[PDB]
Amino acid sequence: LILKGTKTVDLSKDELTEIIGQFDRVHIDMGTGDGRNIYKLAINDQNTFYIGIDPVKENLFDISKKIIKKPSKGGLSNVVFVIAAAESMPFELKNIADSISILFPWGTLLEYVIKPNRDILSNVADMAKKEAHFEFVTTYSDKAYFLSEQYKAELSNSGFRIDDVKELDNEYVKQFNSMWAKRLAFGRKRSFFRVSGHV
Ligand SMILES: Nc1ncnc2c1ncn2[C@@H]1O[C@H](CSCC[C@H](N)C(=O)O)[C@@H](O)[C@H]1O
Repeated sequence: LILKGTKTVDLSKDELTEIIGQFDRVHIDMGTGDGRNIYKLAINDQNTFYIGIDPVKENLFDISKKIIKKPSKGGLSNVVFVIAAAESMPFELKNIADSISILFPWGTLLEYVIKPNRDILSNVADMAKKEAHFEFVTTYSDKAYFLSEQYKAELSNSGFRIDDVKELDNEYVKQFNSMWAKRLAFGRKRSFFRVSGHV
């Protein structure tokens, strides 16, 4: 299931593969939210195909309608929004992504990343190519935990090899365009943590 404007339609594996062809890279943003973050990445890189995934279609209507417009009016040819959850395991997305991100997750998705939930993270890893770079950026309250051997080993069992943990600040988050990220950036001082590496 993908969005075309405000309408949900089906995109097949063959149709997807065809679109991917005009691009050298594929990036997946899981729990993409309002689509503004992915919109900004896409407008800045026309040789990557961006796939934003979120179970809430309603919050994607604005940007989904925007990417459908003609290029002169803000349309884009390198973005698709898939309506699905981290639990969903859509077969079409298996072994497709050069990179995968989970940015500022909340609700169930946050706990899956933080706990972590090994099975769910495995579903996310299954969407990545052998190469695959990953990036999880989290915050809760407003580094030692993510650097721990236990967390490292649990991610490794899910297919994620941590190469770096970095503590980031509000200023860093100000770069993102989602309304959620802006709230996080503009509010109280908060610690943000990026756990990145390869699949
Ligand atoms: N189990 C799950 N699978 C996929 N997405 C989920 C999820 N649980 C929550 N989410 C999504 O995660 C989002 C958290 S808020 C938006 C975060 C977004 N990446 C941003 O930076 O703006 C919500 O849109 C929510 O629908």
